[PDB]
Amino acid sequence: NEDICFIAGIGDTNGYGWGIAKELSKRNVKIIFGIWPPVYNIFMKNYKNGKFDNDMIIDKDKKMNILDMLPFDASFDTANDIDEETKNNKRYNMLQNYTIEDVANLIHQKYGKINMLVHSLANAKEVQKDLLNTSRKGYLDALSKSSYSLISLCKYFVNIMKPQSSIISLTYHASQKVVPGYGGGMSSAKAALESDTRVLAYHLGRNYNIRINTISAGPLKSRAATAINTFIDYAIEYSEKYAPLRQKLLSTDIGSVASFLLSRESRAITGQTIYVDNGLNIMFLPD
Amino acid sequence: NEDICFIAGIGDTNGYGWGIAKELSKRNVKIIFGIWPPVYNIFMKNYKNGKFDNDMIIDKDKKMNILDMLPFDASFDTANDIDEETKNNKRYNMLQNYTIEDVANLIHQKYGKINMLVHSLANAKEVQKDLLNTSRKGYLDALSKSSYSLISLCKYFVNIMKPQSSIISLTYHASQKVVPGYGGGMSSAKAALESDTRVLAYHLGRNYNIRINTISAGPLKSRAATAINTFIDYAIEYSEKYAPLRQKLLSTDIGSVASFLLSRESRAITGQTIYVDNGLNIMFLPD
Amino acid sequence: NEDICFIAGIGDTNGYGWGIAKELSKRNVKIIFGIWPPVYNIFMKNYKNGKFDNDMIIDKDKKMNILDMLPFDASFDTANDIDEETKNNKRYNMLQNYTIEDVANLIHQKYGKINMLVHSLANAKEVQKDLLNTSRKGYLDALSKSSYSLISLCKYFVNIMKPQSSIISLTYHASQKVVPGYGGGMSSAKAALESDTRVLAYHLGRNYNIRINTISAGPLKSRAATAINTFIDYAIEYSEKYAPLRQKLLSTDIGSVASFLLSRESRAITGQTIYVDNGLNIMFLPD
Amino acid sequence: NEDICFIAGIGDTNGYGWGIAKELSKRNVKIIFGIWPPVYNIFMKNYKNGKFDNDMIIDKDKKMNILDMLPFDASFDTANDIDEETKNNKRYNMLQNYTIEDVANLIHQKYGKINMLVHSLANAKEVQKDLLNTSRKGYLDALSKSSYSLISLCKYFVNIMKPQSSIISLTYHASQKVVPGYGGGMSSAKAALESDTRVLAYHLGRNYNIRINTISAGPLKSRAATAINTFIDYAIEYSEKYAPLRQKLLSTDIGSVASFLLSRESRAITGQTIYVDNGLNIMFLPD
Ligand SMILES: NC(=O)C1=CN([C@@H]2O[C@H](COP(=O)(O)OP(=O)(O)OC[C@H]3O[C@@H](n4cnc5c(N)ncnc54)[C@H](O)[C@@H]3O)[C@@H](O)[C@H]2O)C=CC1
Ligand SMILES: NC(=O)C1=CN([C@@H]2O[C@H](COP(=O)(O)OP(=O)(O)OC[C@H]3O[C@@H](n4cnc5c(N)ncnc54)[C@H](O)[C@@H]3O)[C@@H](O)[C@H]2O)C=CC1
Ligand SMILES: NC(=O)C1=CN([C@@H]2O[C@H](COP(=O)(O)OP(=O)(O)OC[C@H]3O[C@@H](n4cnc5c(N)ncnc54)[C@H](O)[C@@H]3O)[C@@H](O)[C@H]2O)C=CC1
Ligand SMILES: NC(=O)C1=CN([C@@H]2O[C@H](COP(=O)(O)OP(=O)(O)OC[C@H]3O[C@@H](n4cnc5c(N)ncnc54)[C@H](O)[C@@H]3O)[C@@H](O)[C@H]2O)C=CC1
Repeated sequence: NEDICFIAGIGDTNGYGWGIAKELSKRNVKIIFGIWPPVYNIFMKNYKNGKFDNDMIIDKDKKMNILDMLPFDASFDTANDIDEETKNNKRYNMLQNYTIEDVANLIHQKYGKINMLVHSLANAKEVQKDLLNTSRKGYLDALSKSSYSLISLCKYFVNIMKPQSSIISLTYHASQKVVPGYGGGMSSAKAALESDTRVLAYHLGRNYNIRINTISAGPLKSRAATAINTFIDYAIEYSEKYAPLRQKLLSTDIGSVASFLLSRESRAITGQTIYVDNGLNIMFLPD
Repeated sequence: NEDICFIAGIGDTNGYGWGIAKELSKRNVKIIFGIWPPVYNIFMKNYKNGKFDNDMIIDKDKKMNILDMLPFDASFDTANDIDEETKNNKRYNMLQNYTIEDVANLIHQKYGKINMLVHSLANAKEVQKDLLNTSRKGYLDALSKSSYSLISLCKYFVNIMKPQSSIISLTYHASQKVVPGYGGGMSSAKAALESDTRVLAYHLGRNYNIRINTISAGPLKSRAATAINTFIDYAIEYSEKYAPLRQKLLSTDIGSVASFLLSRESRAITGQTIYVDNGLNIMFLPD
Repeated sequence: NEDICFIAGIGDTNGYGWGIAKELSKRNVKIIFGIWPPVYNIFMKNYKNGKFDNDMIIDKDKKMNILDMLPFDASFDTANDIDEETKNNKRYNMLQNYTIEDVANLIHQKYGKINMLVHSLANAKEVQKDLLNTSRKGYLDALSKSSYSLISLCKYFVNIMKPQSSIISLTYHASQKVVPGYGGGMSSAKAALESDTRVLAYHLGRNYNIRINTISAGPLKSRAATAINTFIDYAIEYSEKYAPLRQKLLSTDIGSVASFLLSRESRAITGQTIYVDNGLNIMFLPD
Repeated sequence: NEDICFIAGIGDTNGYGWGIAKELSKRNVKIIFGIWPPVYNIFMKNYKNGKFDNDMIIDKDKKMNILDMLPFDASFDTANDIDEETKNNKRYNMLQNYTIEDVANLIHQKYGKINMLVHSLANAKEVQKDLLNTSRKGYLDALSKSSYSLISLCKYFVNIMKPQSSIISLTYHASQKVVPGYGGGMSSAKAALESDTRVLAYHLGRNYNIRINTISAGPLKSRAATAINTFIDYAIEYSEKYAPLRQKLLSTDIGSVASFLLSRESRAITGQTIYVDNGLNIMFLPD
C-alpha cells in the first residue's frame, strides 16, 4: 500500500534485477528501473515492441507494474562529475539527469518518497585478466562502479526514503574464497561491498533506522557473467552437481529472498550477507 | 493449505517457540506442540484455565491455531532408552509415547506427513559454571540434549516429511565469540549445532530434498535465559544500546524470519546460520 | 633451557604428535609422551627394540630428546572415573596413574612445573558412519574423548604450569565446511574444540596469563586417518592437486608451526585457529 | 645466510615497519627500507644525526643491519604514471626512481634477488570522515594506496625474488567488524586487502611457489593511527582492558610473528589472515 522500489542496474530480463522485480510485483510493489544510458534506448525499444511482454506476466491475471524507467549511471555522483568525453558522447548527449543525485531528485519530484532500494550492478573493465595482471586503472574502475556506487546511492537516497526503509545489494562468494576466473578486481570489489554493508548498517541503522543487507547469489548465466571467462558455464555445472540441493537456481529464487529482506518481516536483520546458492557455499570437498 | 509444523521445545509463552507459533499461525500453519514432561501438566492446566488466551491473539481476533500438544523429551531416542528412574518418576508415570521415535510415529499415524520442523530447545545442568569448571557429565549432558537432539529429530522425522520440507533450530553467537556467563558447555553445544546444521544440509538435501537452517537470535528474557541466574538483563541492555538497530527484540521478530525460512520462498537457502539480532554481531567496539 | 612439553596422543611415528616432538627437540625442549594404554606396550617394545631409531634423527645426528613415556587415557579425569571393566582389562591391569589428574600430579612430582602442552588426540567409535546415522552414545563418545579432554587437560594442568605457558590442540576444517566421510561426530567434536579454544583463551588468559590456540592441519596418512576406512588417500590426492602450494604436507610442517606457537615468540596470539594446510582452505572451486 | 627484506612503508621508529625490521635483524636478515618521498629527506637527516641510534640496538652487541634506504611511493607503478604536479613538486624533483618498478630494478641492480617482502603502508585522505560521507575520490585514493599497492608490489617484485620467498602485509579487524572511527574507506581497503591476499596466494603459489599472508594487528599508537579520530587512544584503552591477555602490545610482537611468517618455518601457511592482537578479536560481550 504505497511501496516503491528503485532497482539500479537492469539491462535485460535475464538478470537478478528482473527476478527481483518479478517477485516484488507479487507483493504489489511499484517498480522503478535504473538503466545504464549506453543501453537505455535499446531497452526502451524492446519494451515498446513488446519483446518483454511474456517476461512481465505474473501469477494469474497480474502483470508487472513498472512505474517508470530512467537512464542511470552509477559512476557519476552529481552533474559536476560529468566530464566532456561523456557530455559529448552520442549515447549520453540525448539524455539528461542520469547522475545518482539527479535521479533521486527526479524520483522524489515525480513519485515522492520511496522505501525500497536495490543495488544490482557490477562492472569491471579488466574482468578477463587475473588479479595479478589487473592494472591500477582497471582495479579502481571496478571498485568505483561496483562498490563505491553503493555508498553514493545511500548518501543521496536516504533523503527521499521513509524511516524503516530497506536496502539490499548482490554479492558473490569469490570475495571470501578463491575463484580462479573471477578477475579484474571484481573479487576485491565484492569484498569491499560486503564489508561496507556492515559499516553502512551501523550508520544507517543508528541515524535513520534503515536496514541494509547483501545477497550472496549463486551462478546465473546472464549479461555480465557471460563476459566472465565461459566462466559462468563451469560455475553452473559445478553448482548443479555438488550443491546440497540439486535444483536449478532461478532469478526468482533470489527475488523472493530479496522481497523478504525488503519487507518489514526482516525488521531485525541488518548488515548481513545472506547466501542464496542452494547451499553450495558450505561444501569443502566435492563427493 | 496442509502446512503442518511440529515445534519441539515449548514450556510457556515467554520463549521463541511461542513467537514462532504465533507467526506461523498468521500463515495458517497447523501447529503441534512438543512439551517437556516436567512442565507438561502445568502448561496444560494454564491452557485450560485460559491463562494463555490473551497471548494467543493474532491479528484482529484471529486466534492461534493449535492442532495438538504432546509430551516430548529430547533426551530419549526410543522407548528402550528410557531409564527405570525416569519411567517411574511422578511426572512421567502417567505419560506415554514421549520419546523422539514415539512422537514421530504418533504424529504420522494421527495427521499424516508434515512439512515443517522447529527445534527450539536447550538444556544444560551446569550452565551456571564457566566452561573450565564444567564436569565431563555436565558437558556431555549439554551436548546430548542441546545438539544431538537435533540430529535424532532429523533421523526419525525425515520418514514422515514431504520432499522440500524445512527444518530450523535456534543458536546463539557465543558459539563464535566469547560471552562470559554462557557456561556449562552451552557455547560448545551451539558450535556443534551450527556445524551439524551444515553437514545435515548436505545429507538431507541430496537424499530427501529437505532443507535445514539455524537462526542465531539475540537476547530474550525467557525461562532458559534466566536459568543462568542477571546475565540476561545485561545482554538485553547491552543489545538495546549498541546494536545498529536500537529497538526491543521481540520473540515474533524471530518468528517471522522462521516462517520465511520454513516456507517455499527460501527454497534456495540451506545449511546457513541466519542472524536475527538487530545487527549486534557485526559490531566490534561499542560506543 | 628448562622448556618441558607434555604431548598427549602418541601411538607411533606416523602422526602429528611425532612431527611435533621432532621439531620441539630441535629447540632443545624436553619431551614427555602421554601414550594411550591399548598401545602402550607395543609402542614401548618397538622403542626398546630400536624400531624408532631412524625416525628419531634430527639434524646431523642430533637425536630426539625423550624425557619420559607415560600411560595416559583422556577418557578418565580422576581415578574415581575408571570403571570396573577398564581397571581389570588385560592392557590396563598392570598400569597405574593414567588418568588426567594422576598424570598431572606425576609430572609435577617428578619434574616440577612444565610450560608447554600439546593435545594431539581424537577418537570416535562410529567414525565410519555419517552424522545422520551416528547414535547418541557414539556422538557423545566422540565429544567426550576428542573435545572435553582438552578442557579437562587444562583444568588439571594449569596448576602445574608457569605463567606465560602455551597450549595447542589440532583440528580439521570439516568443522567449518562439509567433508563427506568425516563422520561419527568427529566434525561436531572439532567445531566444539575450536569454540572451546576461544572460551578457554579468555579464562586461561585473564586468570593465569596462559595461551591456547589450535592448529587446523591438512590431511596426513596416520592411524586415526585410516580408521575412516580410502577417504584419506582421496583427501591427500585432492590436497596435493588443488592447494595453492603443491607440495607434500609433512608432519614436521605442522611441527614447526606448533613450536612457534608454543614459544614466547607468539606471545600476542591466543584463542586462534591457525591453518597449516598449504592454503587449501581458501579455495572454493577447483580447477 | 643471504636473506634480504624490503620493507615498503617506514617513516619513523614507532610503527610496525620498524618493529618488523628489529625482529628480522635478530635472524641476520639484511634490511632495505622503502621511504615515502615527502618524508625521505627528514628521515635521512634524523638517521645521520643519530636520532635513531638507540632504536637500532638489538640484543647484546648487535645493531640493526640496514643495507639501504630508498625513496618509494606506492601510488606510482612506473615512470609513465608520474604526473606533472609530482614531477614538478619540490619534494620529488630532487629524487628519482621512486615508482614501484624503478625500485625493484634498482634493488635488483645493486643487491641482486631478494626473498622477503613486507607491505606495511596505509593512506586514506578522508580517514577522518565516516564511510557514508567519504567522497568517491577519497575512497579510491584509499583503495589505490592501501590495497592495489599490494598487487602492484607483487607484480613487479616476483621478478627479483627467489622461489619459496614470502610476502606479508598488515591489516586491521575493522574489515570484518564495525569500528565507528575507522573511516575514509580504510575499512573497505582492508577488506579488499584480505580478500586479495587469498587470490594472490593462489596465483603466486601455483606460478612461483611463493607465499603471502597478512597480519591483522591490534592497536599501536603511531604516525598514521594518531591521524585517526584520538581514535587510537580509545582502541588501546579498550584492548588493554578487555583482551584475554592483559599485556601491552609491542611493535616487536608483530615483528616476531612477521619474522616467522617470512621464514621457511611457515612453509605450509599461505593466504591467511593471522591475528596478533592479544586475542581481542575473539571477544563479543565485554565483562
Ligand atoms: N553474474 C552472476 O551470476 C552473479 C550475479 N550477482 C551480482 O548481481 C549483479 C548483477 O548481475 P547480473 O544480473 O548477472 O548482471 P546484468 O544482469 O549484467 O546486471 C548488471 C547491470 O549493471 C548495469 N551496469 C553496468 N555498469 C553500470 C554503470 N556504470 N551504471 C549503472 N548501471 C551499470 C548493466 O547495464 C546491467 O543492467 C552484480 O553486482 C553481480 O555481481 C552475484 C553473484 C553472481
Ligand atoms: N533466550 C535467549 O536469549 C536465546 C535463545 N535461543 C535458543 O532458543 C531455544 C529456546 O530458547 P528460549 O525460547 O529462550 O527458551 P524456553 O523459552 O526456555 O525454551 C526452551 C524449551 O526447552 C524445553 N526443554 C529443555 N530440555 C528439554 C528436553 N530434554 N526435552 C524437551 N524439551 C526440553 C523447555 O521445557 C523449554 O520449553 C534454545 O535452543 C536457545 O538456546 C538462542 C539464542 C538466545
Ligand atoms: N591425520 C589427519 O588427517 C588430521 C589430523 N589432525 C588431528 O591430529 C590429532 C592426532 O591425529 P593423527 O596424528 O592423525 O593421529 P594418530 O597419529 O592417530 O594420533 C592420535 C592419537 O590419539 C591417541 N588416542 C585415541 N584415543 C585416546 C584416549 N582416549 N586417550 C589417550 N590417547 C588416545 C591414539 O592412540 C593416537 O596415538 C587428532 O586430534 C586429529 O583430529 C587434524 C586434522 C587432520
Ligand atoms: N595504526 C595501527 O595501530 C594499525 C596498523 N596496522 C597497519 O600497519 C600499516 C602501517 O601502520 P603504522 O605502523 O601504524 O603507520 P606508520 O607507522 O604510519 O606506517 C605507514 C607508512 O605508510 C607510508 N606511506 C603512506 N603513503 C604512502 C605512499 N603513497 N607510498 C609509500 N609509502 C606511503 C608512510 O610514510 C608510513 O611510513 C598500515 O597498513 C596499517 O593499517 C594494522 C592495524 C592497526
